[PDB]
Amino acid sequence: SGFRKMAFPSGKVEGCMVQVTCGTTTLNGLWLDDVVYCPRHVICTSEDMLNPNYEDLLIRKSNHNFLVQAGNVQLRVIGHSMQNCVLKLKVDTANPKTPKYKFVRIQPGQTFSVLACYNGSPSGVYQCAMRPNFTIKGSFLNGSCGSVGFNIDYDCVSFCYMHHMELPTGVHAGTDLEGNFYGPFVDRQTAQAAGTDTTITVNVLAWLYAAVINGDRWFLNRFTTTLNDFNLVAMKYNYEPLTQDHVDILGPLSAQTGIAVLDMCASLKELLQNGMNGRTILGSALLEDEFTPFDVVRQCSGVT
Amino acid sequence: SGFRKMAFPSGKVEGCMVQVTCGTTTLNGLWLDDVVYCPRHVICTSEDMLNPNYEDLLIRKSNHNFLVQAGNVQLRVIGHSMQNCVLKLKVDTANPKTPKYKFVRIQPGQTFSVLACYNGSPSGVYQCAMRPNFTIKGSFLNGSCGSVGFNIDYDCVSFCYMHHMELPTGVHAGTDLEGNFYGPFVDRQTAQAAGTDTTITVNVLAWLYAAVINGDRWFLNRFTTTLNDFNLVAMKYNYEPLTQDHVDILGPLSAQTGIAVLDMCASLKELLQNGMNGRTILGSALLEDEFTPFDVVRQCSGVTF
Ligand SMILES: C=CC(=O)O[C@H](CC)C(=O)NCCc1c[nH]c2ccccc12
Repeated sequence: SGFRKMAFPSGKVEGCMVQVTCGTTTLNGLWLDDVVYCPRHVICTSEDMLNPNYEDLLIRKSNHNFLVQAGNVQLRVIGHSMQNCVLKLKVDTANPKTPKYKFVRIQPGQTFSVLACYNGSPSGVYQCAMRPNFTIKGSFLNGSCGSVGFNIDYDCVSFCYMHHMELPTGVHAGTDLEGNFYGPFVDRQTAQAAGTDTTITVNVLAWLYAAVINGDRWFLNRFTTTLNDFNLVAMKYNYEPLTQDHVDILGPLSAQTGIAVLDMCASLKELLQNGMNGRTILGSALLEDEFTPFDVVRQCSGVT
Repeated sequence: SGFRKMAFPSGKVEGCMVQVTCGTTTLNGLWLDDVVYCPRHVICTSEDMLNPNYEDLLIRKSNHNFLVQAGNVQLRVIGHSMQNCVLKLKVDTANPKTPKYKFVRIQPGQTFSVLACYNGSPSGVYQCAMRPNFTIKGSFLNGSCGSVGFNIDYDCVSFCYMHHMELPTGVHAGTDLEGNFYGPFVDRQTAQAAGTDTTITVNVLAWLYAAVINGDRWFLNRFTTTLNDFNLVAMKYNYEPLTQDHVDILGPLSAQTGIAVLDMCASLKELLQNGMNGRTILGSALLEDEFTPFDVVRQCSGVTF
């Protein structure tokens, strides 16, 4: 029993964290084989922040203006490329603690663990979702830049996010490990707008199934609903559209509880109409959208 | 910026997790130097668990009825003692990945990270607190027994909890690593239930400070109070008393926001009576008591391990 926002064991990633310094600027880098990936804004001074020309800033740097530091050891830089918004420093030593890994670009709604770090030193680990507006609600102070997000699946670490910057709202923006930003953001200190955020409908439905599996049926009712009629009520609450794809995905969790997806859509409709009236579901006084169908299947037993 | 239930990096502990099997029973063990610590109920079958005599059950076992497994490698058991409710298997090989560590008994209200494991394999990590009723709200399925709780302080892992068993109300009971149970529970298949739980007053105050630091100020008011007046309101809502010591502990967070503790106690007083009137604090409808003052200070400073 029990349900808890559970991050992956941070061990395989801690072994890849390094410190990258460029003049006075210092943030975190990921060290995999002989390469160190980090946000390219390491090469910006306080003046360059507003309208930086990265190619011009970078053609002015040699390898020896990049101090990579793996704990106590200094690492020797022997090459520097730039891919999109990440700097790729080549180093003389391949990371002995390189895990089995791939790079993946996740979609909005999907969850990852974050390993928050300061000076190539890990401080904490927590679970996040890519919001529909492409931001993440993270915990990140100054120096946390280049902290990475990841899933682990069978000893294979899937790096999906690198932290670049905080927005005036207090939410967080970053790139995939190929340096392509998530959302319409750029590594510039120009005012950029955090798009209007929605609740991830499919993740709430999964988390209701999770409550049924942990022995709570109190929120259910005898109604059904057409996919369309739900979405028309859903969107009135700033809930993301539910697609036929979201429905197919929830099939396994519907089957294991014998509550068809659109019955569960009705339970939610009513939950939105009413609130909780002093009850809680899985320990929460509002509806949690940061648990995916996959997440629920893993954490929750086959026994209902 | 931002605030998150944040656990310690699990890597130093991941290196210590192993699989302990005794006949058909299998749960998780902690491997530090040449010793493997695990719940002693590994030596019990489902029949024995009704009223087990552990000293008699254990005098029946030789070292060769204990299969310790560090990933693929088999560890050879060369000695077995007991200590309270933990079994201590001695092994032929000292764990090369043994971190700097102590064993410590935490108080109710204080927090630790848990590394959930199934078959000596770590699956996930989360933060929880020792509740006042000595239970913990964890996520544990069958085979998660011997999963450990810990804090990290600089390089030093402080192991504080070992998972033994789940209770009727779906909360969790366990020992410190010296095998002394937290709360009035026994390692036995019997009728045991969690006492009436209280909300950890000092941790809620800390988490309100955390909200003020992250911009949420709507709950503040110009009104103050005295410890005693508040404690009468606390006790009414199944909230733990607030002591002069809890107040001194909140000193740093009061100073950094210039909201004296009893000002903040007034905000809470009112929050308890009059509701949150729709609004949320740090994206929560309820008042969160599973963040300590230390926890708050650390996350809003950024100190590393
Ligand atoms: C690593 C800092 C972090 O994650 O958080 C801080 C405070 C929350 C922050 O505000 N980040 C902005 C860093 C940044 C954005 N664009 C830039 C262009 C040049 C140099 C720096 C930047």
